[PDB]
This record gives sequence, structure tokens and C-alpha cells, in this order.
Amino acid sequence: EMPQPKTFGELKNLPLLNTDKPVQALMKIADELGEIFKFEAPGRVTRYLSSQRLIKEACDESRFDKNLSQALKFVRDFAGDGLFTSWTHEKNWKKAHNILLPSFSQQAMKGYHAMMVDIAVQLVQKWERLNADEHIEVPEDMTRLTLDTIGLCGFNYRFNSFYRDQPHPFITSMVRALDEAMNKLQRANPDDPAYDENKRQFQEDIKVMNDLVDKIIADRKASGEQSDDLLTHMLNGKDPETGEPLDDENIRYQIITFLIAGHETTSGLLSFALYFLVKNPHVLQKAAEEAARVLVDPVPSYKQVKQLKYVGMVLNEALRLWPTAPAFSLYAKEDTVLGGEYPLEKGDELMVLIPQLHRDKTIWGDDVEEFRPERFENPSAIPQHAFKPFGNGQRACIGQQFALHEATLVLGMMLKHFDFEDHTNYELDIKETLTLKPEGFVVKAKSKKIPL
Amino acid sequence: EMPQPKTFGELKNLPLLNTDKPVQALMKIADELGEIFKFEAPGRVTRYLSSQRLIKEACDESRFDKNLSQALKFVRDFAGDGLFTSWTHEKNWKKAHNILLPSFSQQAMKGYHAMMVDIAVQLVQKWERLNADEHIEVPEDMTRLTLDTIGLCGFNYRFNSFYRDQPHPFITSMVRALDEAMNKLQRANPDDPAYDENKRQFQEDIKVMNDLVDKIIADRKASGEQSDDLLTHMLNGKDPETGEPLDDENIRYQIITFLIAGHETTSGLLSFALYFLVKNPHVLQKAAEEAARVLVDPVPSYKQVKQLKYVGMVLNEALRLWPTAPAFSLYAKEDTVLGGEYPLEKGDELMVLIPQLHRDKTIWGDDVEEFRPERFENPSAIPQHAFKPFGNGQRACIGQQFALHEATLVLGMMLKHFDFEDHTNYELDIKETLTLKPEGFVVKAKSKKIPL
Ligand SMILES: O=C(O)[C@H](Cc1c[nH]c2ccccc12)NC(=O)C(F)(F)C(F)(F)C(F)(F)C(F)(F)C(F)(F)C(F)(F)C(F)(F)C(F)(F)C(F)(F)F
Ligand SMILES: O=C(O)[C@H](Cc1c[nH]c2ccccc12)NC(=O)C(F)(F)C(F)(F)C(F)(F)C(F)(F)C(F)(F)C(F)(F)C(F)(F)C(F)(F)C(F)(F)F
Ligand code: HEM
Ligand code: HEM
Repeated sequence: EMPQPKTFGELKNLPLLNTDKPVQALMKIADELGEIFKFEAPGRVTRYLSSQRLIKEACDESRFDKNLSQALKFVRDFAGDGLFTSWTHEKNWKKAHNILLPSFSQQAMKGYHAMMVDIAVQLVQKWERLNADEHIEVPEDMTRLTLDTIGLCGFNYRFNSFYRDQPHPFITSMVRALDEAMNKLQRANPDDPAYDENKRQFQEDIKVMNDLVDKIIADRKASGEQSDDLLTHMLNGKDPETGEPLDDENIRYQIITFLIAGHETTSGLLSFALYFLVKNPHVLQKAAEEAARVLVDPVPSYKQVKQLKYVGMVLNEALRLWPTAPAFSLYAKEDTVLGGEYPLEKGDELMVLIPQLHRDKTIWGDDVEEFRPERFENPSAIPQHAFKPFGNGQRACIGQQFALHEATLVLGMMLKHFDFEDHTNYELDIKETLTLKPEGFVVKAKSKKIPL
Repeated sequence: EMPQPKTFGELKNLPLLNTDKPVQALMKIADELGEIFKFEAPGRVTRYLSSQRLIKEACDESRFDKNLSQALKFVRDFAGDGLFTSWTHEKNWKKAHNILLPSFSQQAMKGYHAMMVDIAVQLVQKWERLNADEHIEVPEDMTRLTLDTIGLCGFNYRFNSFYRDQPHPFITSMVRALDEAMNKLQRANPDDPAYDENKRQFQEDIKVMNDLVDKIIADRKASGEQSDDLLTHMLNGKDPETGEPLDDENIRYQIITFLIAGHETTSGLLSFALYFLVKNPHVLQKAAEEAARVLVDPVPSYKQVKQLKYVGMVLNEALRLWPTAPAFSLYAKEDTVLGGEYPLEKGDELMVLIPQLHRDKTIWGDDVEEFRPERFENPSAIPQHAFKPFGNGQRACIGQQFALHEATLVLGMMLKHFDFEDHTNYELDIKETLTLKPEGFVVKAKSKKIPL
């Protein structure tokens, strides 16, 4: 007798996801029904998990492996067998995993630091150059930053997002590709002639992304020039197990994948972090005091970024409340029983609803809606599988250290260089595009007039 | 019988200006008809002068004064009794001239230099940051630069044009305002209610310009801060002659007037200069050698800019061939005979066709179409009134030193930092908007990797 939300005859629970904010809907359902609920659609079923008690079993890699949700299957049409949209048992997953992990270590970030600073300084300069009555469109500027950072650090390519209003022909295609994949989740009969125009458009965007990226691949191969970026590492890199390199088609899929995941997740993080800071002035002040104490040079060093302890706590608390990639899907590797109560058969699916996990009162206390970075004073105190904004196990975010170093550097610089004003008393409105962002979030930034 | 071009019945010569390129059309007429021709419209007559021998007489301030051509009378609808669109005998001309002259002096350029460098560096960084496959849209980027420079230097306001594709709402309105002013010149029967829309837009644009500028003026008054800029000088300054300051309305007209000149004339000069440089590689070699030899520091000094003699010569030769404000108008103060042959009545109008003056074979030699900066190696060798890209006498360009300093600095830096390629073998196509620019002029720039 597993709880299940309201049904719509033969459509079962499907129309519940016919909303612009499905994750927030699922969270509300979770509040009503508790740690587990069944979700059915025609010809399919999953179970949404919200408690640490159940999710710690789900995160047992001997019992469950990553499933490609429906959203991911559609993303796969353009991200292919890149790391994010591949099955664990695909040869290209384990090859790419083995090859790329070294280039994504905490220690590899030393090599990317200079290129991260390049983009971060562009952001700071932009804000320094605004006139008095002007304001900042936060998610928009964080996206310019994060896209450009992954473009530069990973492929030595400048999207030059701070020189534009109209973003790159690649990104528009990529955004529109992501849009189309999102929509198909609420679409009876995909072969309907009504959607011929949508299929047409989907195809055009893939060609944009594939042509640009392949071209860069080939230019670099011909060139033979040595950067230390992700692309170089991939061109020369051999998988220790097979002894094979990634082929050029897979390298493309990896590039598209890095560009997608998670420029948008990382910009979300920065946007939510600044949101929580301006809504919690004592926390902002503590974070600003750290930045001023630590960032003593015009150019932040790698070591200095590692010393921004409180800024790191701020980012983790923002990830707790609004994890920007808010769910991931699993399947049972064999018949097993979840929580001593719910029998599952091989192949049965789960969804881990991360925002709800992160609101588990048995783990976090009663005050789960409050923004308190101090929860992360000692991150080791957090029980296993209680905090999972970067997913689980061998299928966890390969970009976690990149994202966190980038976000810490930038937020550090922001807090060093400006005072912030929530001049509209912004009301949180979370836009969902698979990922989460605070739509319409704006601030004013008054320079502290500290030279770069 | 004075030469006169072909006619269109009762419309006389008017429809000859019903073209996108009226100045270039008038130049062809001048080549056919010689040093002087009459041009009639219904209720209007003027005489176009092309030779140094007649133009030198026209430049006698005891015999002729500046006239507001029909184009200027329309621009006056938004530029008012600012310096450019006022009559010499209006009290506000001499008043503003006396007040502003010392702010536009060669010595005053020392004070503006640092903010000119600020925008110049933004241009260079933009080009340094282009990817290998990309090219530069020349007049577009020069206009970003020149507009921003005058904004910053003159009123401490950042248009941030390098952060945009869509220009500032002020610039949008101003360009559209200018365009409308030109369109009134060629349209027959301006009372026709089909132009109700054009009128509506015009007034909206005038409003946008005035409200922005009035706001900045009011804010600087309200704050009372002091900058190294034209606005400061205008709020504090008194005309030594009358002892009167400019009132806030005239101050707004001056600001609008200065913005129009930045936006239009100086960007055109830089664009034509770069055009001639890429069409004349030996000239480019000499300019680039000088820049490398003179600009020995990452941040150019005022003193170094003054040392760029050859770059200066390149700019003057570009001004000889394509003076970007290509015509000015005069009226006879009294009955007088021009050149011993052409009797004029008081009030009779003259037009000086600057590009034709600059192609006067009796002054320059037969090779007048060739680009030869060495024509300007010695200013003293140029006969009186043979070279007039900045107009004449007390009504000459007040901004000449500003424009030449900016252009020399910026061209110097461009040649220091980049090699240039005419990758399309661009065919000169000159767009006319009451100034001249080379439309669609594009190049590629290969960085010399010299740090800023
Ligand atoms: O796609 C699914 O299978 C189910 C919803 C669903 C659709 N049809 C169903 C039928 C039965 C049961 C559930 C469903 N998806 C969700 O619950 C979801 F939360 F919206 C989601 F799709 F998983 C998700 F969170 F948006 C997501 F797609 F996983 C994701 F996290 F956003 C993501 F796409 F994976 C991502 F990680 F954020 C991302 F890839 F980076 C992306 F957002 F795409 F950029
Ligand atoms: O307006 C006139 O009286 C005559 C054309 C004319 C002659 N007879 C006419 C009879 C009826 C109608 C029009 C005419 N004017 C011009 O030919 C002219 F406007 F001076 C011009 F040649 F087009 C000109 F060069 F573009 C110009 F407008 F003078 C000018 F030099 F560009 C200029 F407008 F003054 C300028 F300096 F560039 C400027 F004003 F700064 C501007 F470009 F507008 F920003
Ligand atoms: C705040 C920022 C980010 C968040 C919250 C985030 C979150 C996640 C999550 C939850 C997953 C697991 C998805 C699943 O199980 O289906 C994941 C996977 C992944 N992320 Fe991120 N991510 C972020 C930033 C980045 C960045 C910056 C990159 C790359 C530059 C990146 C690359 C990836 C890749 C490649 C995977 C797939 C890994 C694999 O299965 O082998 N992520 N991320
Ligand atoms: C290459 C750049 C420029 C060229 C070729 C140019 C050309 C001219 C010309 C030909 C005139 C005389 C117009 C007439 O007789 O009707 C003039 C006047 C004027 N210019 Fe410029 N100009 C340039 C740059 C500037 C700049 C940068 C400014 C201001 C920042 C400026 C401000 C003015 C003003 C105010 C007048 C009117 C002066 C008066 O009558 O008192 N100009 N300019």
C-alpha cells in the first residue's frame, strides 16, 4: 500500500508533471505523502524517495545503478554517450570516466585557476563599470560567467559572453535543444504530425553544436598545440584498463556534455547563493569579512580560494536548500527489499528527490527551511548519503571540484569588491528547465573601490 | 551662366538628393561641372564650391559666416542652440564657445588621456579575446569606442558599449533621431499624414535623449561631486565676456551635441584609416614600426601619443580623402563678388564640398586618389585653406584636438598589438548618415601577444 498522489483515470499520475514547476510539485507531494511515493504514467512506474533512511539504501551501488530518466534519454539525442547520458555498462562510460577523472581532481584545479580568474575578473569589471541607478540581472550574469569559464578552461574557446546580449549560436541551439527535450515529457503520441516542426528544429540545433565542436577538435589536432585543458587531456589520454583513447565522436559528446552540465547548474548555485546572502545580512557580513581577510592580493591565488572556508559553507547551504540538478534516477540491479517494507524487482526504478532529502528533519533538525551555513562547520559530521547535491558513487558529478572552486573564487571576489542591495525585495520564483534558477533575481552592487 | 546639374521639372535639382549617397553624388557632379555649380530646389538655392581658390574666399570671416544647412536645422530640433547648431550671432554660441574652448585645448587632453586609455584598452582586450576563426566589424567597434570615450571623458557616464550588441537606449533614439533628420531632406510634401508615425517616434526619441541627459545633470548637481570632465566645467564655468554661466537647458544641448560628434565623425575617421592601412601595406608597415618604437609601455602616456608623428600623418591623409563630416554651409554677410566672377547677394548660401577641395589637382597634384601620408610630413607645406576636415575659423570643430588625440592613441595601440588582414578583399562602400563611414568593412586581427 505505497502512498501515491492523485490520479487522472487512464493517464494515472502523468498530468501532475504537466506544469512549469514539476520538481516543486513533487516536493509538495512529498510533504503530503512522506518518504516514499509511487508515481505511475501510462506504461511506466517509478518511486520517489525523500528520506535519508531510504536513500542510503538506494545509494548502495551493489543494489542500484544509475538509470537514464526520460529527460536524460532525450538529452542523449544531443549529449550521446558522453559521461552524463551513458549507462554504466557502456564501454565509453568507463573509458571516459578513467581518462577524465584525473583532469577533474581538486589538484587539477591549480591548472585551471588562471583561466577561472580571467572570466571572474571580466565579471567584476562589468559590475565596476555600471552606472549608479543600474542593476544586475543575477542568473543572466552568472550564466555568462560559468559558460565562459567551462569554454575557456576546458577547450580554450572564448564564448565572450560579457561582450554580448545575443548569446553564442551554439548556446541558443543548446538551450533550444534542452527546451525540446523538456517538453517531450508531456506529449502523447510522439509521432503526431503536429510535432513535425519540433523534430525539424531539434535536428538543426544538433548540427550547430556538432559542427562547432568537431571543428574545434580538428583545428586542435591539426594545430598540435599544447594547452593543459580538458580537450588536450582527452586527445592524448589513454584509459589504463583498456589502453584505448576516446575516439573523436565521443570527445565531442563529452564537450557538449561539459558545456551543458553544469554551466547551468553552477550558475544556478551562484544565483541561489547570492539570493540567500542578500536575504540574510548577518551571513553576508560574515562571508564578506572572510573575503576581505583572505583575498589580500588583487588577483586571488589558488591557495586563497581554498582558505575561503565560510564562503564554502555558504555554497553548501545553498546546495542543501536548492540543489540545482534536483533529482537523479536509479534502477534495481537485482530483486531487493527497500526499508524492510517495499519489495522491488530487478529493473524497478527510483527517483531521488534531492531537495526533500535535504529537508529530512531526522538529519537536519526542525529548522530545515532556514539558511544557516554553520550547519557545515564540519562537513564530516553529516551522515552518509544525507547531502547529495552531486549525486552518488561512481556516477557522481565529475565536475564537483571544478564547480565548487569556480563558485568559491567568484563569490569570494564578489564579496571583496561590492556591497549588495536587494533593491526590489525580490520574491523567490524558481524557474525549472530540468535545472533550477531564481528567475528575475536582481540586485544593485555598490563598489568598495578596491583595484584589480 | 553658372554650371548647374540636370533638373526634374518644377522640383529643379531636388531629386538629385533622393539617394542614400547624396555627398558622393554631389562629388560626381563637381567632377563634371568644376569648381562651382548652382543647385536649386523649390524656394531654395545654394552654390557648391570645390576649389581651393573659391573656398579660400568663402573662408574669409569678414565676408561669410556659418549657415545652418537644411540638415542642421532639422538636427537643431534635438541639438538646439548647442555649439554645432547655433548661429554665430546667438548669445549662447559665443557664451558656450568661451566657456568650453579651454576644456578642448591640447593641454586639456592630458586630463582626458587616462579615460581614453580605459576605453582603448577595452577595445584591445575585445580583439585579443576573439577566437582564430572570427573577424572584426570595424565601424561597429570604432563607434563603440568613440561613443564610450566621449561619454566617459565628458560626463563620467559609461555607455558600456563593449558589453552589448543592442546599444544603449539613448544611442538607439539618437541614431533614429539623426536618421529622421536626414529623411526629411529628400521626402517631397512633408505634411503628408503617412509620416504621422515618423513624427511620433521623433518626439519619443527627443524625450529619451533629454530625460537621460537632464537626469545626469541633475544627479551631478544633487551629488555635487567633481570629476575631470566637460559636465563639471559647464556647471562651474562662467563666460569671461558676459560673466554668465550656461543654464541647464543649454548644458543638455551641449551634451547631446558632443555625443553626436563622438558617435559619428571620429569612428568614421578610425574606420577609414584602418581601411587605407590594410589597402596600403607599406604605409601599414611604417605606422606599425612607429607604434612599436614609440609605445614602449603597456599603458601609453600622453607624451608617447604626441610622439606618433606618422600615425598622425595617416589620420590626416584619411581625412583628406574621406573627411567624415564632408560639407559645411556659409552665407554672404553682405553683397559681394566671389572669385571676380560670381556676384552674390546678402544672404546667398554657399556649400563647401570638403572631399572635392581635398582632391583639388592644382593644390595636391594629379595623383589625388592615392593614399600618401607623406603629403602631411610638414604641415607648413599645405597652402592656406586647402585642408579643412575640421571646418573654418571661429566656427571650426571645437573637438579637433580631442578627436585627433583619441584617434592617434587608439590607432597606435591597434598597430602595436595586432597584425591586420583584409580577409575579404573588402570593396569600399561608403554609407552616408550625414557623416561618412565604410559600411561592412571587416578585418581579421592576429595578436602580437604584447601584454597590456
Ligand atoms: O524524466 C523523468 O523520468 C522524471 C519525470 C518523469 C517524466 N515522465 C515520467 C514518468 C514516470 C515518472 C516520472 C516521469 N524527471 C524528474 O522527476 C525530474 F526531476 F524532472 C528530472 F527530470 F529528473 C530532472 F531533475 F529534471 C533531471 F532531468 F533529472 C535533471 F536533474 F534536471 C537533469 F536533467 F538530470 C540535470 F541533471 F539537472 C541536467 F542534466 F543537468 C539538466 F537539467 F538537464 F541540465
Ligand atoms: O541641407 C542642405 O541645405 C544641404 C543639401 C541641400 C542643398 N540644397 C537643398 C535644398 C533643399 C534640401 C536640401 C538641400 N546639405 C547637405 O548637403 C549636407 F547636409 F550639408 C551634407 F552634405 F549632407 C552633410 F555633409 F552631410 C552635412 F550635413 F552637412 C554634414 F556635414 F555631414 C553635417 F551634417 F553637418 C555633419 F557635420 F556631418 C553632422 F551634422 F555633424 C552630422 F553628420 F549630422 F552629425
Ligand atoms: C553546482 C554545480 C553542479 C551540480 C549541482 C551538479 C550535479 C550533478 C549531479 C547531481 C550529477 C548526477 C546526475 C545523475 O545521477 O543522473 C552530475 C553528473 C555530472 N556532472 Fe555535474 N553538477 C554540477 C557541475 C558540473 C560541472 C561544472 C561539470 C563539468 C564541467 C559537471 C559534469 C558532470 C558530468 C560529466 C556528470 C556525469 C558523471 C558520470 O556519470 O560519469 N557538473 N552532476
Ligand atoms: C574626426 C572627427 C571630427 C570631424 C571630422 C569633425 C568635423 C567638424 C566640422 C567639419 C565642423 C564644422 C561644421 C560646420 O561648419 O557646420 C565641426 C564642428 C564641431 N565639432 Fe567636430 N569633428 C570631429 C570631432 C568632434 C568631436 C569629437 C567633438 C566633440 C567631442 C566635436 C564637436 C564639434 C562642435 C561642438 C562643433 C561646433 C563648433 C562651433 O561652431 O562652435 N567634433 N566638426
